[PDB]
Amino acid sequence: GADAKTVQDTVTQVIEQNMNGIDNLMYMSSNSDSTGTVQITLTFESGTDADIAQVQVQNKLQLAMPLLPQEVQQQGVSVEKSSSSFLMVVGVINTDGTMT
Amino acid sequence: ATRAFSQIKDAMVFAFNLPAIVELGTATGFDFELIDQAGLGHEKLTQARNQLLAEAAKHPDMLTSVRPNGLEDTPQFKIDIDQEKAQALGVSINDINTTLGAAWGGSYVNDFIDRGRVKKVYVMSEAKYRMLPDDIGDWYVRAADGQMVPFSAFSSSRWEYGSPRLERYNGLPSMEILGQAAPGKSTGEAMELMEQLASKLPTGVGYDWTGMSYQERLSGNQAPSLYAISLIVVFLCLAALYESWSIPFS
Amino acid sequence: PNFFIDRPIFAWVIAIIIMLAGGLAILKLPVAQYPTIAPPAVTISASYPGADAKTVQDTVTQVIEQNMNGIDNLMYMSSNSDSTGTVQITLTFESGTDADIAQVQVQNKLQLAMPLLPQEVQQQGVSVEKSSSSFLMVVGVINTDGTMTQEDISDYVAANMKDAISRTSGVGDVQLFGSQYAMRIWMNPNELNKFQLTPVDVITAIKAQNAQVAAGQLGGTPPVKGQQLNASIIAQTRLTSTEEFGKILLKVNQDGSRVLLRDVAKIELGGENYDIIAEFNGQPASGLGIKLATGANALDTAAAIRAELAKMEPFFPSGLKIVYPYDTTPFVKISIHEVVKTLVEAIILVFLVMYLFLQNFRATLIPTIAVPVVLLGTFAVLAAFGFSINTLTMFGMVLAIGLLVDDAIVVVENVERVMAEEGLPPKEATRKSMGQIQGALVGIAMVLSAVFVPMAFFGGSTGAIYRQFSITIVSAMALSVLVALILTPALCATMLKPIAKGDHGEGKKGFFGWFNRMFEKSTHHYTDSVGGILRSTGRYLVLYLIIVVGMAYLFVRLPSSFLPDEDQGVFMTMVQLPAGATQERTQKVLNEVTHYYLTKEKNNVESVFAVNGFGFAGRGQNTGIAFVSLKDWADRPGEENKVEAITMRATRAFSQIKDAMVFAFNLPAIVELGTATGFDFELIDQAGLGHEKLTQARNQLLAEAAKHPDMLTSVRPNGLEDTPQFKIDIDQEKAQALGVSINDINTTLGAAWGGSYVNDFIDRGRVKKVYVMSEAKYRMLPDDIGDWYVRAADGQMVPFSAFSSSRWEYGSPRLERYNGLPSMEILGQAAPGKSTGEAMELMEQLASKLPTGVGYDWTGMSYQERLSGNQAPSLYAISLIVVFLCLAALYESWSIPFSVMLVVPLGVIGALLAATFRGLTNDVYFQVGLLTTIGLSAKNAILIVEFAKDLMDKEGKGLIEATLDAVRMRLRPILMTSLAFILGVMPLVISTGAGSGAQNAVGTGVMGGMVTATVLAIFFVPVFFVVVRRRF
Amino acid sequence: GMAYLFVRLPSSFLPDEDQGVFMTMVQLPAGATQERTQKVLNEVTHYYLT
Ligand SMILES: C[C@H](CCC(=O)O)[C@H]1CC[C@H]2[C@@H]3CC[C@@H]4C[C@H](O)CC[C@]4(C)[C@H]3C[C@H](O)[C@]12C
Ligand SMILES: C[C@H](CCC(=O)O)[C@H]1CC[C@H]2[C@@H]3CC[C@@H]4C[C@H](O)CC[C@]4(C)[C@H]3C[C@H](O)[C@]12C
Repeated sequence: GADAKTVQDTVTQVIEQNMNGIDNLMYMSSNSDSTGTVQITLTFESGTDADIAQVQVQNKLQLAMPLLPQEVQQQGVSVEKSSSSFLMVVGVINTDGTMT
Repeated sequence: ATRAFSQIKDAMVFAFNLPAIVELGTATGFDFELIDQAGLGHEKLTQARNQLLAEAAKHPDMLTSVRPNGLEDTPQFKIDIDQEKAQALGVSINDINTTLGAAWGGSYVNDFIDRGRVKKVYVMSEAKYRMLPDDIGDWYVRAADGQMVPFSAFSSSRWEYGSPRLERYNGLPSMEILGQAAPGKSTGEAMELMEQLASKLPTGVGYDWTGMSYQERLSGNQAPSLYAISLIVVFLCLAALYESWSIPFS
Repeated sequence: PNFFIDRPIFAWVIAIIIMLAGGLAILKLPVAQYPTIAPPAVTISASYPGADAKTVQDTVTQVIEQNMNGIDNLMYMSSNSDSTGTVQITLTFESGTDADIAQVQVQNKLQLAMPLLPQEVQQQGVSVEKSSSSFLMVVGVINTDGTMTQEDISDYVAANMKDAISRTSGVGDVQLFGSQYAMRIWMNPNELNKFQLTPVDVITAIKAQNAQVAAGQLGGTPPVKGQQLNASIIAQTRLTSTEEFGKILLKVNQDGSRVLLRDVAKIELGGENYDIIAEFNGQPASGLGIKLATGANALDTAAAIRAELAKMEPFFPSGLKIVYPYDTTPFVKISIHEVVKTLVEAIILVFLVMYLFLQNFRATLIPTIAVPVVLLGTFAVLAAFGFSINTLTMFGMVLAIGLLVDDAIVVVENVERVMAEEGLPPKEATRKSMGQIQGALVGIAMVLSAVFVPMAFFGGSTGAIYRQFSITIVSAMALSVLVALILTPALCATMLKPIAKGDHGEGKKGFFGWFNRMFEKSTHHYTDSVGGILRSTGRYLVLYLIIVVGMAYLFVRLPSSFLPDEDQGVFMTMVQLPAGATQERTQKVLNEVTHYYLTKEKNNVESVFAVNGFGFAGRGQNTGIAFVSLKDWADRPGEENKVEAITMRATRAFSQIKDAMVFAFNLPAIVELGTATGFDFELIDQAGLGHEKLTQARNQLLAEAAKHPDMLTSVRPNGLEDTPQFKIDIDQEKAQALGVSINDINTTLGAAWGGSYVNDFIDRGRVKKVYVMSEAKYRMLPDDIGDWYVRAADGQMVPFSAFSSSRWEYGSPRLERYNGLPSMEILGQAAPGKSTGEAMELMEQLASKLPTGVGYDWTGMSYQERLSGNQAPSLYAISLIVVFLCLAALYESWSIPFSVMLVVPLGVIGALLAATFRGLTNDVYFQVGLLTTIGLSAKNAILIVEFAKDLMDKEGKGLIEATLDAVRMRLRPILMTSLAFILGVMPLVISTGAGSGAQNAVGTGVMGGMVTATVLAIFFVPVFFVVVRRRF
Repeated sequence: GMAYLFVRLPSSFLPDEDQGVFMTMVQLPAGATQERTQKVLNEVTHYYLT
C-alpha cells in the first residue's frame, strides 16, 4: 500500500548503494511505484556469463537484506535472470460458470 | 485502429505492432535520460524536464515526440501527525501509524493454510471506510488509560503533490525520454540536437544515453569500415592466383 | 617451400595477411602490466560499532568460521579481528581457479550464517567481495578556495563520486579515505540526568519521529462501486535537516513545557566515523583507494576512470580539483612504448649490420621485411590463444629477434654465397640454396622450442610469469620458420640483385671495398687456423672442461632473485605507535614524515598523501600510511634519486631519533605479487589453550629464535601487541535490587561510548546513517562513567558507579586465527647466507620446543616451492633431455647430437660473467635470457654441423676436408647474426629510469652470453664434431 | 548511377513482420479508477470484436 516516495527512500536506495564491485556491469534503472513495486534492472555486456551475472547481484542483495523494512523482507524480494518481454500467454476460463 | 480510438477519446491509448524479434526493441528511435548530479531533488527535475521538452518542440524539423516516459505528478493525501498533541492525549505513535497503514494499505500478518498450501492473511479496512478524505475520522485508536481517540483530534490533512513513478539512472535520480528521429535525419543526428539543448538547462541536471539507443549500428558508421576490409581481402586473394597486381581489378 | 619461390605474390598474400592480422591484434588486444598472476583473493568483511575485538571475535568471527565449508578449491582462512570492530576473513583459492564461484560458495555460507550474528552486525551490512590484495590507484581530492573541510570533501566525494565508481565491471573493493556525512546526535548526560532521560529514550524517539511510513490509498483497491478518485496517501517522512532533527519531542515536563532533542544533545551534520583522515601535501584532503577484482585487466579498468569522472567534472561545487598521488598507469603505458622503442632501434640497428656485410639496399630490405611479418604475426597467435600484451611478453619480443634474425640472414647470405661461388641467377640460386638448407631450418624449429616449451609448465606464482616468455617466443619462433620458408626465400627470388660468379667485390668500391678486404682475407686466416686447432684436437678439448668447471663455479656463486625491484615513481611508508596512543599522537608522526619528504627530498618528492588511523596491517588510532609520489623520472638523473637510495636513507633519519616504529619501503615487484620477501609463519592453538597462553608461547619462540642470529633475523610478531582495557563488571544482584533493567544499562553504555546505529535520514536525496553517541567531553577517562544515569522501575535515575566495578586489565586488539583455530602470525627473513628453504626448517623445529597444544604451519608468501634450488633443474633437465631427443633423428647418429649440444656451456660461461661482473642477479628475466642463449648457441653450431654432415654424405668428402668448408662457407652468417643481435640488444643494456631494472637482466644476460657464445663457438664446434665423429 | 541509387535508399535493420499476434496499451489521467479504466478496455475489446 505504501506510496512511491516511501518506497524509493526505504527499499530502492538501500539497494542502489549496497550494489557494487560487479563484473561487466553496464547500467542500472529504477522504476519506483505508488503500488510499492520497485524494479531495478542491471544490464550486462552482450555475450556475458548470464549466470554469475545473475549471481553478483544476489550477493549484494544479501549484504543489503536487513536494511529494508521488516515487511519488505517478509514480503519477499525476487532476483531473476528474466528476459525483457512476453514469451507466450496461457488463457484460462470457465465453461459452466461455476467460478469467478 | 488508432485513428478510431483517439479521434474521439478522453485518455491516451494506441495500438502497435511489437518490434521485430521479441526483446530486440533497439531499433525504433531514441531514448534519453536526465540525471540529478547535484542533489537538487526531484521537484526541480520535473521542472528541468519541462524546459527541455518546451525548447525541443521548438525544432519540429530534426526531432518530434520529445515527451516523458512512464507517468506524471498526481496529487497525494498527506497526513501530518501532531506528535505534541497526540503524545499529550497519551496515544502511542506505534499504534497510530499501524492503524492507518493496516487500514488504508493493508497488512501482511500470518500465513493460513487453505487445502494443503499456505497462502497469506491480509487484514485491511473494509471497502466503504477507505474511499475519501473525511473517511479518516472514523478511525479510532486505544490510549494509555483505555479510551479511544479520533484521528482528526491528532491529525492535519492537506492536498499536495508527489510522483507515482520516481525513476533513477545509475543510482542518481533521472527522468527518461522517448522521441524519434524526424523523417530526413537519423538518430545519429536527432541524438546530437538533444545532447546540446540539455546544456541549456539549470546547474546540476545532466544528460546520458541508455538502452535501445546507446550503440553505433549498421550503415552510416562502421559497416563501410568492414565492407572496406571485405573488398580489401578479396583483392588480397586474387593477385596471388593471377600473378598480377593489374589483373584482379578485372 | 617452393610454391612461392616461383610465384612471388602467393607469399606476398600470406605475408600481407599475418601483417594485417597482428595489426588487428595490436588493436583488439588488452595491453596489461603482466598476466593474471594472483591466487584468487576473496575477502569477507563485517563491522561491529565501538565494540572491543574479543566481543567481536566471539560474536561475528566464530559464527562465520564454523558455518563456512564444503567449498571448492578452498586453500586456507585468515582472521584479523579489530578493536575497531572490523573483521576480515580471507579465503584464498587455488591459482587459476574460477574466481567467480570462488566468490560465490562463500556467499552461500555467509547466508546460512547471517541471522546468528547480532542485529547490529546484520543491519550494519556484511561485505563479501572478490577483491585484489593491494592498491590499484588513488584519486586525490582537495579544496582550492577553502569553502570546505577535511570531512565535507570526503562527503561530497562519497555521496557524488564513490557511489558510481564501485559499480564498474569488476572493481572489487573501493576504500574511501574518510566518510560520507552522517546525522550525528551528540549526547549530553548533564542534560539527560536533569530531565530524567536515558540514551534508550533518545534512541526510541529517533525510531519514532524520523521515519518513512507505511501508507495506504483513497480510492483503495478494491473499491465499493463507482468512485471518481484514487490517490496515494502520504504520512510521516524521514527528516532532511539538522534543524528538524533538533525538533524531535521527547518528554512533556511537569509544568506543561516541552523537552526537545536540541535540549539534550548538540545536533551536528558530521561523519560516520573519525579515525581515518587524509592529508595531501598537508592540506585537508579526501581520496578514493580503488582496488581490483581478480581476473581484471587494470590498463582497462583505470583507462575507463576517465569513463566516470569524465562525467562528474561539470556538476561540482565551487572549487574542488582532482589530484593524482599514486598511479600505476603512467608507468606501464611508458614501460610499453619504451620496449616498442627498443624494437625499432632493434630494427634500425640491424638495417645496418645487415647492410655493412651485404652492402646493398635492395638486398638488405629482405632480412628487414621479415621482422614486421613475424612480429605482427606473433601479436596474432597471442591474442587468439589465451594471453594479453604485457611486460614479460613484450621482452620475449625483443628476445625473439634472435630466432627470427638467422634463418632470414642465412637464407639471404646463402644466396650471396651461391652467387659468390657457381654463378646461378638469383632464382636458381635460391632453390639451390634452400633445398640445401630446407630440413636444417625445419630442424631448428623443434630443437630450440625444446628448451623453450618446458619452462611454460612452471608452477604457482612463477607459472604464468614463465608461460608468457616460454610461449611468446615459441610463437614468434615457429612463425619465423614458416616465414623464412615461404616469404623470405620468395623475396630472395625477387629483389635480390645478381652477383658475378666468384666475386666478393674485393677492393672494387673505394667506399666499402676497403671494408670487404678486412673480412674476406681475415676469414682466410680464420680457416687456415681452424685447420690448426684440428691438428691439436686434444689441447683445446682440455681448455674446454676447465671452461665447464669454471662455468659451474660461476653458476653457484650468483644469488637467487625472482623479478628485480623497479623504481616506480610511486612508493609508500607506514607509521606505527605504542598502540592505543591517540589519533592525535599519530598526526605528530605523519607531520614529521610529510616534513622530511617536503623538506630535504623536495628535489624529487612530488606529493605525499598521508592517511591517519589506517594501517597496512589493519585499522586503529595508531596506524599510518603515507602514499608518496615522485617527479617524472628524467627529473631524477642518478642513483641517489632512485627509490633504493631515498627509502634507505629515509629510515636512517626517521628512527635514528624517534619514539615509535616507522619505516618506508619500496612496494615489492608487481602489485599483489608480494610472495618473494622472506617468510611467513603461523602458530595455531590446537588444544583450546586460549589466547593468553598463546601470546606466551609466541614469546618463547622469538626468545629462543633470536638465539641464532646466524640462520634467521626479524623473528617478530605481525599486527599488534596486548594493550590494556577498561573493564566494567555489572553487579547484577545490586543493579537488579535497585530495579533498573539490564537491557537499559548495556545500551546506555554501548550507545554512549561506542555509538549506536539507529535510523537512516535522507540528506539532499540520498539516505545516510543516523548516529547517536555521547558528546566528546563526557567519554574520555575512567571517572567519566559516573556521569551516566539510567531510569528505573519506579521512575528515578541511578549512577553507573552505584552498580558497577571498574578495573584495569588487559586484552588483544588484534585476535588472529588461521583455519578456524586461534593463531599468531610471524614475519622474519632468510639470513644473507642461507635461503628460506633453510630459514624455514630452523623454524619448523624450535616450534616443537613449545608447550603442549601449540602448533606450526606455513601460509601465503612462503607456502610454495619456487625457482632454482628445487624444481627448475628438473625441467631444465627435461629441456636438454628433449633437445638431444630432436637432434639424433636429424643426424642419424647418437654420437653426433653431442657435438651441437656441447656448445651449451660456451654461452653460459659468458652470460654468467655479465651477470657476475655487472652487479646483477639470477632471476626470471635472466633465466629467460639464459634459455635464449642456449638456443642461439645450438642454432650457430647446428648449421656448421649440418653442413659438415651434408658435404660428407651428399658430396662424400673426408672428415677434415669438410668441417673446414662448413666452418668457412658459413662463418659469415654467424658473425653477421652475432654482431646484429649484440648490436640489437645493445640498447637495453644501457637505458635508464623507465622499467630498465628488467631491461638489463634481459640485456646483460643475453649480451655477455651471445658474445662468448660465438668467439668460442667458431672454434670448439669443429673440435666437437670431429672428435664426436672419431668415436663412431 | 549506382552510387546515386545507393544513397537514396533508407536505413532499415530487419523489417517488421505480421505475426498474427500483436498488442495495444491503455493510459489514463493517472490515479483515475480501475473502473474508469475498464470502460477503456471495454471500448477497445469492442472495436476488435465489432
Ligand atoms: C513515442 C510515441 C509513444 C508515446 C510515448 O512515448 O509514451 C510513439 C509510438 C509510435 C508513434 C506514432 C507512429 C505513427 C505516426 C508517425 C509519424 O511520423 C509521427 C506521428 C505518429 C502518429 C507517431 C506519434 C508518436 O511518436 C508515437 C505514438
Ligand atoms: C620484517 C621487517 C618488518 C617489521 C615487521 O614485520 O613489522 C623488515 C621490513 C624490511 C627490513 C629491513 C631492511 C633493511 C635491513 C636489511 C638487513 O639485512 C637487516 C636489517 C634491515 C634494517 C631490515 C630490518 C627488518 O627485517 C625490516 C624492517
